[PDB]
Amino acid sequence: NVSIEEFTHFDFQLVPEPSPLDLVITESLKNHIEVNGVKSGALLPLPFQTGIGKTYTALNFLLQQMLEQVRSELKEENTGKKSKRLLYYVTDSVDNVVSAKADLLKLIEKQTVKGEPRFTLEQQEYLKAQIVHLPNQSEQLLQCSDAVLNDVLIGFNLNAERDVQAEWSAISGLRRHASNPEVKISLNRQAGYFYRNLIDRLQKKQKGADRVLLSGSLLASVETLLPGEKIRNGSAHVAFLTTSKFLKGFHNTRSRYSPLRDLSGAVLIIDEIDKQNQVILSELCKQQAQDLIWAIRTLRANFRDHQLESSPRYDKIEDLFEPLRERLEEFGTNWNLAFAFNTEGANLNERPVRLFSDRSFTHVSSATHKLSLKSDFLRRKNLIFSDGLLTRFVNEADVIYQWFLGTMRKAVFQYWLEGTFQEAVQSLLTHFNLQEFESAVYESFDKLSSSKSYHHTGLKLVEVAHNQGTRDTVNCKASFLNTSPSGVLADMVDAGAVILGISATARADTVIHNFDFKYLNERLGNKLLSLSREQKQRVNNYYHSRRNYKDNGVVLTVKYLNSRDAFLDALLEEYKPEARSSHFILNHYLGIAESEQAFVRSWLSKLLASIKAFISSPDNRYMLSLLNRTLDTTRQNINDFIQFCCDKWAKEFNVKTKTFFGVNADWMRLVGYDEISKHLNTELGKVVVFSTYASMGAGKNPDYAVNLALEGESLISVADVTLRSDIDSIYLEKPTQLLLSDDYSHTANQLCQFHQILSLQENGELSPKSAENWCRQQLMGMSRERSLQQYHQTSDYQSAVRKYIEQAVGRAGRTSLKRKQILLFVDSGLKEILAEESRDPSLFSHEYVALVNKAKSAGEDRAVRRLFNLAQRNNKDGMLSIKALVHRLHNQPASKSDIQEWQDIRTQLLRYPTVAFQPERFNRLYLQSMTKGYYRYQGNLDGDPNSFEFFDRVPYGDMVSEEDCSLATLVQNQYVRPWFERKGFACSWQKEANVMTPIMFTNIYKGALGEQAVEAVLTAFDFTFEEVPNSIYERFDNRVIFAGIEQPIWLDSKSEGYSSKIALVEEEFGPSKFIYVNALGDTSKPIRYLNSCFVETSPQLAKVIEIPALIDDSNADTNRTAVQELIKWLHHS
DNA sequence: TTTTTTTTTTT
Repeated sequence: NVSIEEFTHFDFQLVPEPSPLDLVITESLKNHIEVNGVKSGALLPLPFQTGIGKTYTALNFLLQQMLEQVRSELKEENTGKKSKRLLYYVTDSVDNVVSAKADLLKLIEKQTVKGEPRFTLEQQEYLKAQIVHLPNQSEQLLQCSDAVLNDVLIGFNLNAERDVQAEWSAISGLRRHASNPEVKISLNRQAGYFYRNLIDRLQKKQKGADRVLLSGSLLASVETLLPGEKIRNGSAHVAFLTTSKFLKGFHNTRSRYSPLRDLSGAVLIIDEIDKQNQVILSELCKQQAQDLIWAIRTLRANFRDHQLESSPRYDKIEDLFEPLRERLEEFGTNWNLAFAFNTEGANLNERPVRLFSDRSFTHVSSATHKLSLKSDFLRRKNLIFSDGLLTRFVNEADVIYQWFLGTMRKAVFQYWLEGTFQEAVQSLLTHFNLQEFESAVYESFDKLSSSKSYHHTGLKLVEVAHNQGTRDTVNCKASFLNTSPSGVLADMVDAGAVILGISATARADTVIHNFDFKYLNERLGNKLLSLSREQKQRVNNYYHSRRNYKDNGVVLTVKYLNSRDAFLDALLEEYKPEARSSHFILNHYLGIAESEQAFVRSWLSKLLASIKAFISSPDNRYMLSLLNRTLDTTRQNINDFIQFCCDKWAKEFNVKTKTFFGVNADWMRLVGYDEISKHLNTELGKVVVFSTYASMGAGKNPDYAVNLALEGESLISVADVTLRSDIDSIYLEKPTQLLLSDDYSHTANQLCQFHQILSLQENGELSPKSAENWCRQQLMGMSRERSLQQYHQTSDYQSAVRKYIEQAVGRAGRTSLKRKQILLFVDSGLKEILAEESRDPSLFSHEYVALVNKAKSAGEDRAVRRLFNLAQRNNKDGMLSIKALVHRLHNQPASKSDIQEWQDIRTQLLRYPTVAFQPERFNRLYLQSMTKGYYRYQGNLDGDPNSFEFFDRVPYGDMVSEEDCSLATLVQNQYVRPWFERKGFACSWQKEANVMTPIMFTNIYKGALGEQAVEAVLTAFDFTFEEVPNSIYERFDNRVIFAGIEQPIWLDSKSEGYSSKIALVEEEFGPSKFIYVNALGDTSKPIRYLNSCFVETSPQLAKVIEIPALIDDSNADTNRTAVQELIKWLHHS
């Protein structure tokens, strides 16, 4: 049993000669400390090519962090404030996790410095005990010996519980042979369930006072059965687990530990970082849907009178719930939640109603009519009938439900960091009689005045259908995405985790196959690290040193292959000489229907051309064909034709060619890939392998062991400082199914499909018009071929294509022994896409540089297109948000938050009409214009927000500029200017890129300017202004009180609607004197006196005075006559 | 119109 004292004389300053990659990581994490501070989290994308020491670099970094923990615990043992810093290595696949853990242990055992072993054997045994691996519960159980499990059963005294013994004995007997695959499946399921039950029980006995003292052999048994217990005990602090397991958490003897809730100080290495976007998304898609009607009715019913203890452990918690209770009661009153809900009229059973919302501005309903919601009081029910109100009810219910979950999170934190979590949740839920929401709270744990983004608002999909078993009651089954994977990653960085994301394509410019790095840059700022120009040059030099193709005479040959229908026809005729025609051959022997013949001829021609060019090559021996489909038994007819062509060219060129059709993932499971390696090692001749992009994923190592007898003189080492070799010829078909679509069960709601459309709209890849059309077509059912057609129009699609190609040649370049000639055969459809690659080539692989250079040899701005789309989106969001805010203000009473939002928006626009940088907390009041300080547009501000256009696409259109609001005239007034300078309002528009959107300029900025000018002039003339109260807010601008007059005065600053207004005001406040005034205009225009009906009358009988101009537009001079005559009219009261 | 194969974990 080793101990920490083994490193007492260990030299922590002796480290191996660091590679430039290690130096780059160390330097970048050093500047992180300087710029962001010690406690700050970070994200460091590392575009390292795999096969040039990526795994060694990551694991060596992991080993260094293990040493610094030992060093700290030696030097600071007397401090007592022990902080066992957690290190994680996560990746998507189980095989890569296990392989990396094995490689770390091997690195510990066999690392040397200066020719001497790095660690003594006791030191090695100490480090290897700090490392833990956390598989799924089934495999965790099946790893354990019967001795260990019997020990933990006896020590916790479950060895007397009949069900436990029966289940364990059944599992052991099943495990006794377990050779058959279905036996393995059954054993897996049984082991998972039994492990769940056993941990549930032992957590029970450890929770109560009957604490079993773990020590020695029993302690080791538990630590083997529960590897997470070592982390809780402080005995281990390095974990190897998958992304799915990381998101779900792992058990110890107390409870389940969620790494996401305790990310402060953690260092997290994520292999294939961009792949984890899709994995995290798949985990977020799997949440359980919830009926909103039932949820809101339960919340309203239980919060009506149930209350908590009023003890010191519940301080300030009821105050967290007080707003939610008020909202629940008002909601239940407005929508009459005493009654249940049902549909009326149109056959709901014929087709259910589906509603989609992004919670901000993209709303789509499957019903062709606008469904409304009526509370019948005779038939006491709420009826959903087709004449909207149903979407309003659903949106409000969703808001209240999410509010309840967020308030529960806040109450859990107020109650307290993670051992207290379960107790807090159970105490709060049991005090309120809300135990039915326990699972929802457990899963859920992980506005114009704010930063708005899809990535932290997500989406909602609501399905309205009849309840199960009833034909007269309807439920609202809602499934949510509360955040995108980018939001989760940014949350981890903000929680304090240092994330080291390693992938050759870590910064691919796609939001479908990678995180949104525009959003991550906005949200993390400079906590999103980036290796610099000099660092990238050093890494490029290091990669060149290890892959010196040019000095060693290795030649990369790239050929783009078009379709070869004539040559394919010749081969087809030779394959079946007695058949009449080639199309007949395809239709009959190959099985290609006439509809698919044009495509199958298109792709089989290029593949066979590549194979012929490979076999005709003299000394190449290893060809990998990467297609989109597996050539297996389901395509056996096509294989035979390919096999015939291979045999023909083998006879013609006198080289035997072994073909490996259908190397599937399950094939590589049952029949290992080393069969190809063994054949290349022992048999003379060429090899052709037929795989797919999805089959040859990360971690599949395709190199083979070199046998110098068979290789000839073709191989040559390219490394400067030095036997295996790799692929020498590759065929790259154009990747096809590039929208994420998992076929299995949890994707039945198509939530992952709306996520992609909303991500593309967020990025600026789609206009809001296209995004909303695509969302509508998705809701009403959509062919994958049509969704894929929609996706193909983006530039995100092309970035994803290049990402797929860049990894294919990266995974096949894993050794330093190369042929004198490497053949790259590319589908011609990739030539246009690869020609458009324009990023910095410093970290590209040599094969990818060759592909791009060949594509460019035969030869639209994306940021501009993004600017147009984002201008439209920022306008549309402001357009819909203002209408909702105005609607809520006009629904009296107006809540405090709505008034605060209105004033905050107006104040922000007044102080900052333009901003130099992209704002954080008011980002969607503005748009980034192509011309600084001004822009043009064209669209109906009262009409459709999708039908807006913008910069030079509309050269003759309405201008948004400082001139068009006459701000310069406004400030030249002698009274307005001191008011503006004291209030901090802008006297002029800065020439900046971000200018306010057309909706803000027309509907808010101009009105705020007018109101501020009026209040500026009148305040200098003994007028006192009071706040309009919430009963009739936004009907009139200001309460006015003048010295010597006690009749209440009402102000409007810019006829039957106005009649409704003046009646509504005088109903509450009695007769009052009203002012209608425009701040700017012609002072020579006569002043009007109107009655309650806006009819001209005598000044003494008039109730409303209309001043056509308060300040002269010609020279900013105050209309003194108007003010004096208004004062005289006030004195006539 | 475009034209598929892969995966983890708890339940």
